[PDB]
Amino acid sequence: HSQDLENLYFQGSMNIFEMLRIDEGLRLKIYKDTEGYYTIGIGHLLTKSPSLNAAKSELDKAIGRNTNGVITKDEAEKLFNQDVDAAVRGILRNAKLKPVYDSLDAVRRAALINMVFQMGETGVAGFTNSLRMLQQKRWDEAAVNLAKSRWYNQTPNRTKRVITTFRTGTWDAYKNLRKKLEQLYNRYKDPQDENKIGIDGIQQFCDDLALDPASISVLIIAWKFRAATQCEFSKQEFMDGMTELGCDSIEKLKAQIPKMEQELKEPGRFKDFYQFTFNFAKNPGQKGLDLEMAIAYWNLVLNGRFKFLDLWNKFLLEHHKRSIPKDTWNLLLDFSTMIADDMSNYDEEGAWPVLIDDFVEFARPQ
Ligand SMILES: C[C@@H](O)O[C@H]1CN(Cc2ccccc2)CC[C@@H]1NC(=O)Nc1cccc(C(F)(F)F)c1
Repeated sequence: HSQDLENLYFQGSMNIFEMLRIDEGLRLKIYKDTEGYYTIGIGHLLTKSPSLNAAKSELDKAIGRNTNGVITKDEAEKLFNQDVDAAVRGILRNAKLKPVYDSLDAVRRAALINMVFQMGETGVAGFTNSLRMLQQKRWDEAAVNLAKSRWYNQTPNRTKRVITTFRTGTWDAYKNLRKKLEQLYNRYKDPQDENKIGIDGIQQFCDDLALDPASISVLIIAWKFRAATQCEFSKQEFMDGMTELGCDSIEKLKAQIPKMEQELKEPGRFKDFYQFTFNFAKNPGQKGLDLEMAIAYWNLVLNGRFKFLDLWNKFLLEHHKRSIPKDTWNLLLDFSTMIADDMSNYDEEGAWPVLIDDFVEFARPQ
């Protein structure tokens, strides 16, 4: 089969896919990109349809099996290699890029392809002088010139690695990045399970970031790392998150935290964070969230936002209810958003959870 990765075994193990895995990141489950479109792998758009089922159909078609929206790294590489072939075809039809591309060795061609993936042909073609320097093998001068650009300002850590690749014609920047992340991960990993960071390592990570593990900032970090569960931090989560956040050190991650916090002010992002909290907090083996844990996280995330939070605590402390289902968790935010200061506009026919109907009856008097 034409796309089999065995057909590439004569290449080096480092390649354009591994390069973009470091610079852009790899996602193995369907997700919505910036513009809200279903995507997988390394930036592989599946469809503009709002239908997840449509996206899954395209994915199942491309992979040759029932993926249910989840793929392996090798499958992502096959999709990516198709995308690279198309990008190279475009480069080769581009009168300004073709001569540069043709002149470069394989490693530096990967650096040029990386640029095209990030900014498109027009963007890359605008680097007239730097492209000429590359064609003339004036590597140090090209590197100096590229570092002066807006590209460098937009993504300095990625751009520095791509520039190093042009300067040296080696994969050194990527080997170094990988080692730095491995060595940092190793500071936190569970000594009995190299696949995750346990409670002790999470505490150490918080200590290194000078944050209280019970702070909202630490939950915000977990949200940005798309962490599955509060009780562990997987190697994959750690690597994907450091990649997505453009950080290869604790100092860089620390500097990123206020930027993460600011995102909560953008449209829909607090809701996304609030909904994330339920799955993160709950025991993986349970469908619902134990009431006591729900109360603790509600107090962390809603204090100062939900004007009836103290009354909600009073109500629940009387309650028996063992646990909270996802829909009830989600709808409390909607309730908080719509409710009048005196609860006078509650719609009992709005199909709110019974828990919220009961709360309104309890609270109105107070
Ligand atoms: C594991 C221990 O050191 O700290 C915890 C105490 N918890 C305190 C708390 C309980 C209930 C409500 C609010 C706060 C919050 C979760 C917190 N655990 C936690 O942050 N886990 C975590 C899991 C994956 C990823 C990350 C993160 F990326 F580092 F943020 C953290």
